[PDB]
Amino acid sequence: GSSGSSGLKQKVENLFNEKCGEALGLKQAVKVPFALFESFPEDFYVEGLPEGVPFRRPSTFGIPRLEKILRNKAKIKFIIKKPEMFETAIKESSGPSSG
Repeated sequence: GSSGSSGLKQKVENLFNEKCGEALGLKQAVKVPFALFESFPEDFYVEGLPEGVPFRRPSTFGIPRLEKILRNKAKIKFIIKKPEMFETAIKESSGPSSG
């Protein structure tokens, strides 16, 4: 046996995705446009995150570090300064609804 976490990763996954959508004021999940945060960090960023726990991908953190996040899944918050730039993402995304 050599792999590591599994569910947590997924769990934290939806977490972010969700928060994202919620950030825009949606009731669904929206692929976290990390890029937007990577290209425009001085506009988009997640807050509430735990100490020594950045808003990086969940497909890297540890088993504990993963929980550390979830633990504060209510404290975590997404700050969107330029939501008009997110529409593209929300538009790009297809999900279970090809429109």
